[PDB]
Amino acid sequence: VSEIKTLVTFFGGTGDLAKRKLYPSVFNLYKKGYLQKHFAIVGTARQALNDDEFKQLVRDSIKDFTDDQAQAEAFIEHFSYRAHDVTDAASYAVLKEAIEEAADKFDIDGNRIFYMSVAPRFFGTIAKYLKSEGLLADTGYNRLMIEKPFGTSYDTAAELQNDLENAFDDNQLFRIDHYLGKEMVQNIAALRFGNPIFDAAWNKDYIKNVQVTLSEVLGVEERAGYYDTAGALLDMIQNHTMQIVGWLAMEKPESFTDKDIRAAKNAAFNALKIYDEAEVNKYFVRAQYGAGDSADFKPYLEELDVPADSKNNTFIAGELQFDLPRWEGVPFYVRSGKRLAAKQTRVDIVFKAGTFNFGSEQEACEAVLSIIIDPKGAIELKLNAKSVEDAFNTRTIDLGWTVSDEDKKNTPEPYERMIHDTMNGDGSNFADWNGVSIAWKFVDAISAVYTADKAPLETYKSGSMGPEASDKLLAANGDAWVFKG
Amino acid sequence: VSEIKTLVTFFGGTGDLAKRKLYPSVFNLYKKGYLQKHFAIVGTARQALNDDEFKQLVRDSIKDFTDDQAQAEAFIEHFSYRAHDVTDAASYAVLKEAIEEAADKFDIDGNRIFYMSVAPRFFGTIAKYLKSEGLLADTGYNRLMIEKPFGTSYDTAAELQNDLENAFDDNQLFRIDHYLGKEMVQNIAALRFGNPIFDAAWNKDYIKNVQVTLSEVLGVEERAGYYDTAGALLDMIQNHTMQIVGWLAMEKPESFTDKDIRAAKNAAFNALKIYDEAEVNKYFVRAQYGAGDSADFKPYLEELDVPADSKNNTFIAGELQFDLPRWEGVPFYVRSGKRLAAKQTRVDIVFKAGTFNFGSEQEACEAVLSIIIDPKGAIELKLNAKSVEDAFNTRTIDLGWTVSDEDKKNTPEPYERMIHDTMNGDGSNFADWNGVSIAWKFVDAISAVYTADKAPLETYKSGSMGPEASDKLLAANGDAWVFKG
Ligand SMILES: O=P(O)(O)OC[C@H]1O[C@@H](O)[C@H](O)[C@@H](O)[C@@H]1O
Ligand SMILES: O=P(O)(O)OC[C@H]1O[C@@H](O)[C@H](O)[C@@H](O)[C@@H]1O
Ligand SMILES: [Ca+2]
Ligand SMILES: [Ca+2]
Repeated sequence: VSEIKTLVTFFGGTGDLAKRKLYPSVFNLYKKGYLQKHFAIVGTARQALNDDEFKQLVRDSIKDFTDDQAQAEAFIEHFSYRAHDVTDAASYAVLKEAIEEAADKFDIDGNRIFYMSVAPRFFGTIAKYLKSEGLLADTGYNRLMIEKPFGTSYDTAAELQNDLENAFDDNQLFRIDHYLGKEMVQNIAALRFGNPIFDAAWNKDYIKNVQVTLSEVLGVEERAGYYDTAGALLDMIQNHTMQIVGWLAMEKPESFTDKDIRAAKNAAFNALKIYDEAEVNKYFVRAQYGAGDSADFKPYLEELDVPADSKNNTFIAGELQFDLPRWEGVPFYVRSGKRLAAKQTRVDIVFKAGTFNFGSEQEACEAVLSIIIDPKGAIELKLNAKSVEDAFNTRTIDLGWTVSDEDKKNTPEPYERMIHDTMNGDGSNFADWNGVSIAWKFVDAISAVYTADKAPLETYKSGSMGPEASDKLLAANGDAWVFKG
Repeated sequence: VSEIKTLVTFFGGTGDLAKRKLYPSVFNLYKKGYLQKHFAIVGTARQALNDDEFKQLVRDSIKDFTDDQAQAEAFIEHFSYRAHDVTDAASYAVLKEAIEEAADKFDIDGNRIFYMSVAPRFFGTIAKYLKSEGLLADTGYNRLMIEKPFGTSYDTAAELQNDLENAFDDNQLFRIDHYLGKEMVQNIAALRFGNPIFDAAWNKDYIKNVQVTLSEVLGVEERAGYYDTAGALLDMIQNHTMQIVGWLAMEKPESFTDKDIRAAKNAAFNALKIYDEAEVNKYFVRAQYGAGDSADFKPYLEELDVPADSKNNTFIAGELQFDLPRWEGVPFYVRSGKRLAAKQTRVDIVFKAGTFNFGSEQEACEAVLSIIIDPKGAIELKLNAKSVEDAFNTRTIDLGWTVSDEDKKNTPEPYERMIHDTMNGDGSNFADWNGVSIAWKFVDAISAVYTADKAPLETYKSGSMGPEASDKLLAANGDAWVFKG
């Protein structure tokens, strides 16, 4: 294929994410013939390590991904390490050395990507010294990959944006969101724009409501310390859920270039309504899991590191409103929580019921287009047909499709897609500042209420699909969650 | 259920159709609790038979449909026979007797259905004497069920219509067409009108072309004598194919009453264009099967009773044009032939390809909605999605649905539907005069050409899906048959 000439620097190169997801993803791009001669990977962290010692760390990361050892050993020759304190300007000179040493050794003309798998407080500092200490390439491109999370509130997000803006341009900033890097999610645009019958129907005159579901069957497990302060609201809703909503709510672009794609998404984001105390209580529902029917499924308050008086949300559900001609009055429902009935990430477009009177007892019901993203990709379409009865009557049938095994292990995991796309300069599957600022303003209004506790905290049994309020929320507009479990 | 009080008279009550399809169908309506006390079945034909002897004929017809013998014996008590010459006015008095004897015995107030399973030349005569010899009920309803065929040309059809019009009103005349009585065919209206996304797309701005396919894998087998003069044109195209096209081409009705349904269909029929010699050659293709790759699959000219110089068509394919705003320029392709690749009766709505440029190598292709009627009902929908590749690209996926076993043997066979519908006065699944006259005018223009041999007779190997001209026909408008075999 066309060789990808690039140099990647991994900050936090000894961390678990680097070992478990980053290196294997890079290794695959080598296996697929993208990365060949002209490429180098410089790892960096606070721990001391020999170039010999680092290579073994990488050798371990890809052990399970290795078929031909000679192939692995060849890939590993492109790796170098350097111990480094990110808060020390003088220490960056050592890092610049390793980077330029690599650029010479493999003959790479610029094209540098800086990945930051470090704690969120080091983001601004690092970005600053890459520019001032001369690490940015004078030729080719310079791109920065910012890990999750990009702020914890609009204010902190804006600060980060400002710090980063001091060394890079917005189009060089690649904010990570693994959900946006999921193959099935990228099908949304193809299904809509690729088929006129759906394209011309993606509006208020055809849709009754839209549903986004990021259901998890796991509890807090071990990340309770950090989670208790974030909750489902900032952990799944603010980031993953809002960005999926962006692909669904967006206007029709003028082209499929990332520039127009974002213009189309931002048009919708700029129309999203921000709620006040009263609206939050009416449109949103927060809850936390209690014990299920199994003693093994203990309540949230009994999890390790969780404070006994915690009013944190392990589940969130609510209605979104877009003040756009296209979505005038159409409800966008979203939900995400832990200890639910099943692991599932899906989108459900509920079309309006037809008004053609068939004279029958059972008249036409609402059609549904479902796009299952996790655990396994699948596309279903519920349509109205005739019942197998004597007197003419209608019923709903489900047409379905599921990814083949050929499709499955041939599909690129999110981290590979993101790294690959950054190397190609394609920001199509990445969130931009405008999208992130709006999502933060949306979530902040809600959090303020919760923080002040001017809204109730519901409860639900571990194993259900949420509290009953979640159902009542939709019933008010005459709707119901498609996925029941 | 609500009891159906009716009296049915079967002309040709000793024939094969009566034994194989008519009586079992009636028996089912008894089994389903529709026919109870107030109903009688008077058989009639030219052969002499005791009421005892006739009952055994019926006892045989339903043998394979009998579970509880006591149930069968109870059904059989409603049957009576009378030998009768249909060309003898004086003989009708004997028939009137049996009918009134039955009306008294089971207490039936009129509601008479007269079924004619006799040779087409007796149709007019019979109808005449039912009125003049006083067999029509003075109360309730009087309906006549005319078997296939209703004429062999427009002229002969019109004559039949005139003769029948002398004793009945058009709405009392139920013309038989078992294809229109097929469960899946009746789904067409539900899929279209029942789902707005399809309803608003059933026009020229969305559809590229429509395909109707009545494929048969059998050859002439034994009915070669009658077939050699009819061909696929009058055997499958004129009747079955045109009526399925009627459900597809029809306008949106003002209600689902049979009156409006027909008004909607007739609106399309009245717009169907009739071809001249030149147009027939361009838009239609006729052919007859030769030997396949198997010696066992002998050519048409080697079939029993087929003349060695026969220029008869065992296969027909062509393009239909409707001069209606709704279908302006949209081609309706139809095909039917013997000795083809597989037994199949389906409809394929080919939607236009989208023009949204994805920047990809493979741009959006045309979506397809397929409704499989025979051998087993199924609904498929080909949509555009994203390919499992690295660079963004589209591909076509097939979403499918198939009738369950629960649905299958629970579904009413065509003859049961037709008889039942006639008892209910529902002409929705029946062709009317306007539809039949147009189909005849359409086919006559074509036959005139063939009869004069001013068009070529193609050939095809037994087992293919037709001659190559069939493909070229669609290629001209940039189309292709969806079903390949
Ligand atoms: O479906 P996936 O990719 O496992 O995503 C779920 C995970 O998404 C991550 O973003 C959250 O931090 C985790 O808490 C969560 O479990
Ligand atoms: O699909 P079906 O109902 O068997 O229909 C096919 C038959 O239809 C009948 O109308 C024709 O006279 C037969 O020649 C033909 O074989
Ligand atoms: Ca409301
Ligand atoms: Ca043409």
